[PDB]
Amino acid sequence: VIVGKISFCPKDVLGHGAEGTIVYRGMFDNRDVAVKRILPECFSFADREVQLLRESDEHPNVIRYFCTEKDRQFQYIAIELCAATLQEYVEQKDFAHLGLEPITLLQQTTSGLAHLHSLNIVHRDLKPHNILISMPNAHGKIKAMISDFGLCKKLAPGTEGWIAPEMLSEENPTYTVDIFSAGCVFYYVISEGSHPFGKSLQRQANILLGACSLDCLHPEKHEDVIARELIEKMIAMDPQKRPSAKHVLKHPFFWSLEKQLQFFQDVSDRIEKESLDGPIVKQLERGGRAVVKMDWRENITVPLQTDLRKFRTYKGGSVRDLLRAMRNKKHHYRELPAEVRETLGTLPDDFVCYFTSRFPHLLAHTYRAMELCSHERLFQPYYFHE
Amino acid sequence: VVIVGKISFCPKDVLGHGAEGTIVYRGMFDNRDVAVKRILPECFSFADREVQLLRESDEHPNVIRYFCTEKDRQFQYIAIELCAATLQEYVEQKDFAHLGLEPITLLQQTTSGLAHLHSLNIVHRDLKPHNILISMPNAHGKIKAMISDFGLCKKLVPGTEGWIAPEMLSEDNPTYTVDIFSAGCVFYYVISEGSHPFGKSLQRQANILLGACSLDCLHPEKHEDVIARELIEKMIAMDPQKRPSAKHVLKHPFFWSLEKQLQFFQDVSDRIEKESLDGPIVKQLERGGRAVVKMDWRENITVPLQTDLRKFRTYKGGSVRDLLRAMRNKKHHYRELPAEVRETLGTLPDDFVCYFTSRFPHLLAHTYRAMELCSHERLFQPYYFH
Ligand SMILES: Nc1ncnc2c1ncn2[C@@H]1O[C@H](COP(=O)(O)OP(=O)(O)O)[C@@H](O)[C@H]1O
Ligand SMILES: Nc1ncnc2c1ncn2[C@@H]1O[C@H](COP(=O)(O)OP(=O)(O)O)[C@@H](O)[C@H]1O
Ligand SMILES: [Mg+2]
Ligand SMILES: [Mg+2]
Repeated sequence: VIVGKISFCPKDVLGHGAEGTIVYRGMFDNRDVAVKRILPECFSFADREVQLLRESDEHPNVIRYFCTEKDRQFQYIAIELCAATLQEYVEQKDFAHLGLEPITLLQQTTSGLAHLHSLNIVHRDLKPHNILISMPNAHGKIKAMISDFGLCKKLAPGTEGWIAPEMLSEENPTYTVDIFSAGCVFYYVISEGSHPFGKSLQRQANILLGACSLDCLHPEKHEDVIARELIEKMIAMDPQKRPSAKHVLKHPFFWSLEKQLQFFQDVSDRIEKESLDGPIVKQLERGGRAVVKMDWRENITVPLQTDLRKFRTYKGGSVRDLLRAMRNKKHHYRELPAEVRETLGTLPDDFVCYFTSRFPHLLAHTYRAMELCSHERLFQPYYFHE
Repeated sequence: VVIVGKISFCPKDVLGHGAEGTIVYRGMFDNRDVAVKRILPECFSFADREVQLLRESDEHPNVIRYFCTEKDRQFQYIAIELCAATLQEYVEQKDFAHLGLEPITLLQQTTSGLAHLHSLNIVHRDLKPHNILISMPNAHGKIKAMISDFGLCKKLVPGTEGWIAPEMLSEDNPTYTVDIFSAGCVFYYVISEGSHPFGKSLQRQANILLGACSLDCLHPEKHEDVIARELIEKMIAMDPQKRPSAKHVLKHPFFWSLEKQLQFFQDVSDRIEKESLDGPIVKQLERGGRAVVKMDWRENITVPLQTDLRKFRTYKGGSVRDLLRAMRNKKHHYRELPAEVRETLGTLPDDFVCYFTSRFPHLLAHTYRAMELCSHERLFQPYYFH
């Protein structure tokens, strides 16, 4: 069959979508593409939205729509032919092979989700199937792409299991609905096949009555704590407390070891200080407590105990002074004894992991609370805020 | 003005939307207006060798009519009796009117059309409020009900979530039993003015897979609600083999008028005078109490009636048989009874039968089930079937 410029194979089916939709493997202009046939009485294409993207800067992780065309009964859309969807990346054998790690994948999808939003474009159907795995491009690498934006069902809403609770109270509505879905996807990737709600049949029902659950995340691991406090922030029943896409990118979830070590450093430099007794210092001491494991001077290694024993100065039941001690030993790292650098460092990876693995809640605890200074220039790398 | 002769239809005149892109319009077949359903061959297949079986035997008043099927390049069309609405609009649309017919005979009709299907060995597989239709005012004004959308097979999972029998999701080939289940849900759906047994939007199919069931609207002391409950909970039975056939449902006391029930009590009594008791049959209707009798039925009857049979006899009081026996006899000479006795009882045969039925809400239920040993017998053919 042909409509020109597409052009697809009658029985070369790629899969089946909702409301009769069907996707084939086709050609355009001479390259290989994917052809999605839609019933105009079911799905309404957003020309004014696809137009905005076309005329703005192109994003690596937001798929392209080469062109659209129609016949008597259908509307056709030519879309980059991808290898598979996120569901095959998560649930399938030893995949291929992969190419990108889960975390970078999450980041890419988020960047794209922030790109749409920057143009006032709500996907309102983000899910494992609308996140595509590109084909091995050139060097053999592979990245991920959001698709199926611009399409919107009618009647004369997204996919069950990834719909935001407010959607079902009653008509668009806002970007905050994409974040919820993203939140669910974040967990899906990390848990490697699990949904937070979580079994398909009663999934959307659990969403409505807030029946969350994040088992696969350990309550006392640094990595899992960071992720949990984010995912749950994103799947918040209350749309008002869900982070924007830009905020998610600025989350410690995506920070490297050296950046984690930098935030710890800046915070110390930031709190030295005022009353304690001070709106700020109180906040990071409010959680206390068990973050420090009662007394941090007791849970740090032996050689380090001897070193900072010379002062004085460092409370031990205080979070702030733990931060102060880390800064101190970071800055003076080169001047320390050989036995101290031999358990501490090296910098920056091993060093930060040294306090990170003994105090799982430290980073998380500090990031929250320190939001009081998110409007400050020093913390722009860490918060964004808008 | 689209034409696929013999079938014609004008788009824009859309009546509804179905699954997998299915569309329904107003149209014409011969000279009369029909409904046109346009299905995608990739989503729904039609069962011709079934719709013809119907064609052979004479039309059933309560089964929809299929006038003709034809195809074009890209679709498959079907012409059906243009009805007015679905069972949903009947129930949920408060201020519907007239409502022409009565809800219980609505349920009767539906079960009949159903029994007609199963006699031809046709399994519906998708019974629900959207597949039970309300015809338009026929001539004078009378309204009837019709089952529709039989002979439609979904191409990959039959039916609709929230009306599918449990044995069809464990998978490891449907029979008539699956329809009874759906009917059972619909029955309750109509009786309770729009509630579901399982029983709310999103999680009613999950609750079906674990055996939930909650018929809160049915009062355990109301004689009416007790009969409805015995039947309704036997239709939605988790075990299919414990669900009645469509024909059994028709013979059920749930449809019996007042005077027919009285004739059934009278029939039951006349039939047991008697074996011993000491008697297979009599032992049966005595088994369940006692509890049905309320320990002593002579104690739960009106005052002037106690006086009348205080000196008799004979009238055990802890006996079900003798409870029926006293009703029969007070009828067999109701004509001669005093004044204050005929008053508290009659008039016949309606208020008379309610006198005993409201004071013993498990009497009819208990008897009808205990007296099933004579299902085949010719006295009890108006009542049983088997
Ligand atoms: N651009 C594409 N490249 C390759 N496969 C695709 C593409 N778009 C869709 N598909 C395949 O077609 C299937 C149906 O897509 P769609 O009609 O959007 O429904 P859904 O995404 O809800 O499954 C998807 O599961 C996917 O595997
Ligand atoms: N013969 C008919 N007359 C009038 N309306 C109809 C008829 N058949 C179907 N419809 C309408 O079309 C809608 C969609 O029907 P269908 O595509 O079979 O899906 P479903 O039966 O699950 O709703 C129904 O809700 C019904 O209101
Ligand atoms: Mg897709
Ligand atoms: Mg219908």
